Amino acid sequence: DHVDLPYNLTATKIDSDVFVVTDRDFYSSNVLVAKMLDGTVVIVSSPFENLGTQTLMDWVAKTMKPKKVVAINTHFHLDGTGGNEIYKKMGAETWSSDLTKQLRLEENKKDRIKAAEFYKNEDLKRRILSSHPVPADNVFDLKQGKVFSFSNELVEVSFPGPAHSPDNVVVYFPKKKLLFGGCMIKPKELGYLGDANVKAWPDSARRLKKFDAKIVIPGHGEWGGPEMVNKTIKVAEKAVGEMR
Ligand SMILES: O=C(O)[C@@H]1C=[SH][C@H]2[C@@H]1C(O)(O)C2(Cl)Cl
Ligand SMILES: [Cl-]
Ligand SMILES: [Cl-]
Ligand SMILES: [Cl-]
Ligand SMILES: [Zn+2]
Ligand SMILES: [Zn+2]
Ligand SMILES: [Zn+2]
Repeated sequence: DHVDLPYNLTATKIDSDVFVVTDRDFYSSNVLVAKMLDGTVVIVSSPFENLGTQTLMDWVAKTMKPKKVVAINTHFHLDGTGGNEIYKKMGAETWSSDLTKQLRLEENKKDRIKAAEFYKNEDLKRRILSSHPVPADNVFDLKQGKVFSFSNELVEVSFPGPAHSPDNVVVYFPKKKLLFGGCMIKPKELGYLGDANVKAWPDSARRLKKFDAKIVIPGHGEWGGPEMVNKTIKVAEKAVGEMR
């Protein structure tokens, strides 16, 4: 059961006050939206650009009516920082690691038109170039992580080590037993390897086994239970082996 939104987003209820919003135009990217017991809404990751993000925020506004929104970037890629322009414009409080902010600014130095070449889809290319990704307004030291407390309901952000990217963090909701693992959760294949640390990935994923989690949410594709971590570890080990 899902609700269809503008620009090919879909919202699925996966629990009480917990939804996954998926951007099916841009690699089926997952965005977690969780309403805290005290009414604060927490958003993890983002759609790639301004139309998807505005659609997301409209739906959050209508269906949850929050007084406060906290948005947490999972890494510097567009499924991660692409929502910041609109989150900030809508009044949300945007957070990321210091390294994530740094890499986002670095990536922005690059020539967009030469960079966005690798879409081929003219409609998507125009949407991409009409957005201009910015870093979060608030930062924490990567290796220290960050803990939010919303009337004693906790949201924990931590760095398990480099894997999909040098800066990838996970977000854990203890009361709801929910882990958003993002793009280091890769149960079938590793995907985009450009910013990846394949050698370090198996131990980085092993660090996620400690979480008491009934649900694990990956950056792309269908979510699952704690077995998502086990599969990832095996996929990561296979790659290390093949490349020696
Ligand atoms: O490995 C991933 O996480 C993904 C594979 S395709 C897509 C996504 C991403 O890195 O955001 C691109 Cl390369 Cl745009
Ligand atoms: Cl800019
Ligand atoms: Cl803290
Ligand atoms: Cl308690
Ligand atoms: Zn549908
Ligand atoms: Zn990524
Ligand atoms: Zn991704």
